Amino acid sequence: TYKGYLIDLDGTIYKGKDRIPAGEDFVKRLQERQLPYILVTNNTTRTPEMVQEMLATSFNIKTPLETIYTATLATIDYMNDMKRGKTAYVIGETGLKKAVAEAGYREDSENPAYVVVGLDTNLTYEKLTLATLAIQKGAVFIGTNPDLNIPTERGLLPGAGAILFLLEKATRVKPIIIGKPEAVIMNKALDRLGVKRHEAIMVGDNYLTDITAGIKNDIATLLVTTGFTKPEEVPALPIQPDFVLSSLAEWDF
Amino acid sequence: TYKGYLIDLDGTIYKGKDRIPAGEDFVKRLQERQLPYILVTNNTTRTPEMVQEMLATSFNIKTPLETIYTATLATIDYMNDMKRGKTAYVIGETGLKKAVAEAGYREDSENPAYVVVGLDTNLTYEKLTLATLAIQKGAVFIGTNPDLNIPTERGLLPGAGAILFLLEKATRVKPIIIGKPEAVIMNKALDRLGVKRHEAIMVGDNYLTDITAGIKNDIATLLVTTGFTKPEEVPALPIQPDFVLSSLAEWDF
Amino acid sequence: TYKGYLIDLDGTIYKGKDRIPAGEDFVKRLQERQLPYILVTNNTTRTPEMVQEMLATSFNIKTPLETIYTATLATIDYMNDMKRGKTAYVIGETGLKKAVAEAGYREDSENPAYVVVGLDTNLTYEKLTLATLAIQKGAVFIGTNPDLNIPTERGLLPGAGAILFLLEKATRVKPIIIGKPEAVIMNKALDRLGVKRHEAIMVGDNYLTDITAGIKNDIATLLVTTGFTKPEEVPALPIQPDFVLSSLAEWDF
Amino acid sequence: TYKGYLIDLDGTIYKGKDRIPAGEDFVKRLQERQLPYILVTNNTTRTPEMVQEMLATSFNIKTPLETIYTATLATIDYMNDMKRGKTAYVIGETGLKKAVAEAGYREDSENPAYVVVGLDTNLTYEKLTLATLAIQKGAVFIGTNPDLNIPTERGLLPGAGAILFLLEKATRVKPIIIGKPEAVIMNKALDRLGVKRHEAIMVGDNYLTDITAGIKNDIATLLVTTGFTKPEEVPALPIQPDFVLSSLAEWDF
Repeated sequence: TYKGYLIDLDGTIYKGKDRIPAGEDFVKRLQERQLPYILVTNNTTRTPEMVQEMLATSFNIKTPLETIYTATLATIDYMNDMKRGKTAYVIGETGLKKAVAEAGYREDSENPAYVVVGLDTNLTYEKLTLATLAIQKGAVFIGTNPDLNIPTERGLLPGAGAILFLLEKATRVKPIIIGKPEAVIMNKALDRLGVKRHEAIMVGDNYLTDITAGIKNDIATLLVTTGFTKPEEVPALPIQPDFVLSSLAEWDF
Repeated sequence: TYKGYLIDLDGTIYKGKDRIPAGEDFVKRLQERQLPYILVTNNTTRTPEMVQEMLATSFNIKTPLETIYTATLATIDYMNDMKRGKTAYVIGETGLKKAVAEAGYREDSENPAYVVVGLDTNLTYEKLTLATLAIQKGAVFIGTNPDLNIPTERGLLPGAGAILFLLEKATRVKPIIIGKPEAVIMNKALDRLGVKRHEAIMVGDNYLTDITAGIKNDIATLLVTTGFTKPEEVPALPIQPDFVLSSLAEWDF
Repeated sequence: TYKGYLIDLDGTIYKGKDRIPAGEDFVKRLQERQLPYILVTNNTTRTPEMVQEMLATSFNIKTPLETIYTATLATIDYMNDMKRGKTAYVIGETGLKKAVAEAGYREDSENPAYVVVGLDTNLTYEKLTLATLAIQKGAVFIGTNPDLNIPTERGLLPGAGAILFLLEKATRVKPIIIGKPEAVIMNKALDRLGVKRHEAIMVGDNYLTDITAGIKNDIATLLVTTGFTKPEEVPALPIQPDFVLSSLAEWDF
Repeated sequence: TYKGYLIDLDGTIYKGKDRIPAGEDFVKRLQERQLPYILVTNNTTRTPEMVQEMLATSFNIKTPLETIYTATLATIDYMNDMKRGKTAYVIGETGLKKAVAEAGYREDSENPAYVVVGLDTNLTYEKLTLATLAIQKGAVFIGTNPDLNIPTERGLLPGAGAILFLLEKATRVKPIIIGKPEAVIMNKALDRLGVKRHEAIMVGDNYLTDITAGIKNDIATLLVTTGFTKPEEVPALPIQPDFVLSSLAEWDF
């Protein structure tokens, strides 16, 4: 019997601008059984509030603010835990840069204690240079998420992970990456879930980001053939998830 | 105030055949304060009993059997957690192969549910072939530890990580690695420690295996300039440990 | 107008134990026009003589011994060119070890000037250890071919490239690799061809080993959908070969 | 007896704004013996003319324009050799973009036949996106040089190779890289040199870019402890160059 649920957002409880009624129902059912759950996303542009509002406004999902855990939150928690200088140079969208500054880390492009990098659609050589120099001086190099690509209406564009690799190559230092499928975001989400590791299960549509997040961190997994990972691709997966479903509606608590 | 201690064995509380009185004293002091602690090692050849006996016989350290957590134990716990077939093909020393079989996984070189690989000083092409074929058929590919080398009286020889890479290249599947600095061994050790993540601290002499284990998994770190990582090398480290000491004797609980 | 032809053996002018009449005819046609050509193979087990005999006995192809250029020959030529000690430690089949010794490099497992590695179906940890130690001491690390796998009647087994990666990881030194698609074998084959680079063309069935060999080394390419690379896979290739044919019979000199 | 000389520019015959009289003399001596030589640089910002003028104006070196071979020239030669569409999307300084357009490849950011990438100190996400999309559609992905860093008065900044890796990760296609130490620039430089491979020798100050260029491509090497690779670092080199000198003045033709 699973006591807690970790759930991916986009691709699982909705897809793009389109919704997935089974997904919305899944959350409602969880709320009805009063089963704890946390929505985990690698998105670093929208704040928890924005995410909460989007869910209620566009997908009939009304969930407490505390159930929304993003890579931005995980990154700040990690920064607070490691406790090094209260300065950071951040590469990313305005939202991420704002969240970090408001969390107490003022922007310092010269000798920051931390260099945090997420997707920045306004990336410039100068920003990369600033980060490279700071990392070389000893700043703690952190990546918000490893995704090599970001799927947009325009196509498969460069993701945070691609930018991170550029910096890794230029500085020779491997960034500590927070988001799925890495350990930190999963550990913290698990912590908020308030359940023991073997009592939780990660629910998602993306094999590489969600299911691997489970397998790699010793957490049970439920893969829904909706979203990214197509149903025909499952037989070829290197490691089968613990459960595979075509719709969350098939899940029985 | 740190409430629990994760501690590396070789290089920290002793070195090679030589001992480190400060290290032995560190454990004794922990025992006196009744502070929980777990000795974590990536070694897969000696059983917990063997390790316990070695400590008492050669280094005046008498510690309960439950305080000794190895990569072998972590690997078996993981195998038990994932719960797939009770079969496995194992590459490693007789000790590792025995522990896995006795844990309930009979050797099956044809269609094992798991393929477990650790250091095997008797590695042969045939064993690699057996593992490769099994992995290709869908077996869950697990590595006991990532170390690229194993330091012996003969010199820096090929470690489990080097063998793992051969297999990764041959099968195109990345192994889930259990030992330090990866998540699973640290999560389980933390679990046995019985303390919250932010209340623990990882103590070691090796920056890459012990300190990185802390940083990567959001656990405080204490680096002792004894062992592997020389004291002159510390200024150049990409991420400074939370604490650096020349001797464990300098530590004040 | 192409003046010289570099041609892959297995998969192009024959496949496995099965033959390809169009392939055999291709060579015969070349001989008739008196167009220079060199057969290039990454195989390190059969000597040029063995290869020559196999061609005549099993595939009606009678070609001069000098038209057969293997990775073994290329490797020895390279060793002779670099001119370092006349000693080498070799990992591979008896044929390769013999060819190197007969080329003037006596086996020295302690301080060889060169460490040469090709596929060895009798690979052992001891041999890997011998190679690792020798490389660490400064021996020039050479790989006969990069192939990650070797297709056998038993299936896709570990190739020379997989063994090479194990050593690369264990020693931290990248091996200089001779065979296709690397530069050395192509440069030397081109040299024996007696034609200028832009006047030659590489003919093969394997995109990764033969066509990439051309593209990477600025040599025209002719891909035959026979062998390894299936015809449906061609549209997805990252770089299209200069020419694509379903049969060599379609080629017009 | 060496009949031809391939020589690195910066770090060898001068360093930064500072000059190296021994270097300048080396070229003059070559000119006196009428020994053929080609100056090879991975720099893609200055045209051959600019390079020629700089040498004469700032370092008393007057050399024919044809003796200056850059990665830009090598890249264009390669593009002309492969002969695919006369369109290309280029990421780099204005100089590189201009040279490619003037070589007959008009800028097409939608469906270019080639996507060429060199260092661009004005890199933007949009340019990376344009390149990523084009590569995905089948454009031939070319990198001017592999250098992970570019040393500037500001420090060790991101080089062309770092940008190339971002793109490789985002598209999953490995770029064919032209500059040192890869094969194409060396083959073409050798061609202009007008000598046989074993009769030439690569002279440089950088082990990774110049000496490796020799070793990897079977060309003799002369390492001058001036520039990048410090003299104390030589004993630890994985492969010793054929010759090591503290000053070019020590060289005897």
